[PDB]
Amino acid sequence: LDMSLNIHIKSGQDKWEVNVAPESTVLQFKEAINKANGIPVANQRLIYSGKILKDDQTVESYHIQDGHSVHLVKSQP
Repeated sequence: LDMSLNIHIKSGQDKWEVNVAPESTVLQFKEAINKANGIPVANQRLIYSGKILKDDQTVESYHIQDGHSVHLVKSQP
């Protein structure tokens, strides 16, 4: 079976939930976030463990675990 991570996305008072494969790139993670909240991929800055997530790295590479949270900051592309 495919593995999956349930990740909470936080921005101020707002929170959304997505479900993504560990092997997915951050670009595909942002696409899942866009489906959940409508914020364009180009405008998403994601932060986990104090680090901005890079589009060509995987979710797993940042050691994001099932049920953790990632911070979203709307930013200019």
